[PDB]
Amino acid sequence: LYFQGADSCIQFTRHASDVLLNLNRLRSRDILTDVVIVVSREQFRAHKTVLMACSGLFYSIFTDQLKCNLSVINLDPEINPEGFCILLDFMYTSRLNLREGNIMAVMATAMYLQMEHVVDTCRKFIKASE
Ligand SMILES: CN(c1ncccc1CNc1nc(Nc2ccc3c(c2)CC(=O)N3)ncc1C(F)(F)F)S(C)(=O)=O
Repeated sequence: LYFQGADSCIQFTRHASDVLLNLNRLRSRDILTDVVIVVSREQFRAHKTVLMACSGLFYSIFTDQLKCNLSVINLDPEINPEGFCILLDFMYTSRLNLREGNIMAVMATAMYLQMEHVVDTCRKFIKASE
């Protein structure tokens, strides 16, 4: 379905989420993935443009004339790979699987990746649990 947008243009309600769904299916099938992110010896295939769109850190890396060419990117090996995996899934789905047992790792990872809305959200949820 569609609706008359605030700019009087036709707007498709599911388009942005459908695009993201299709990009995640591409990732799942390893279609047009152009970077491997390595975290504590675990490898995650992804699309640079998606990473840049969601993360200040990846935005800086991939707009850098030298680093934009890299097909492998290593992160700090103290980063929790599950924390990364949760955030990568968030980038591709809008869904953040936050839990008692993962929230600290997720927040630390989001801080490192410069995903500020996620960091804020983790903070609010930590403060609620005080
Ligand atoms: C429309 N669908 C398809 N038709 C033909 C081929 C593939 C698909 C679905 N899969 C994908 N589809 C796309 N893009 C895409 C494609 C076909 C159209 C559209 C988008 C809009 C459209 O009207 N046809 N991108 C990635 C994938 C995926 F999952 F493989 F990684 S469907 C669900 O099977 O009815």
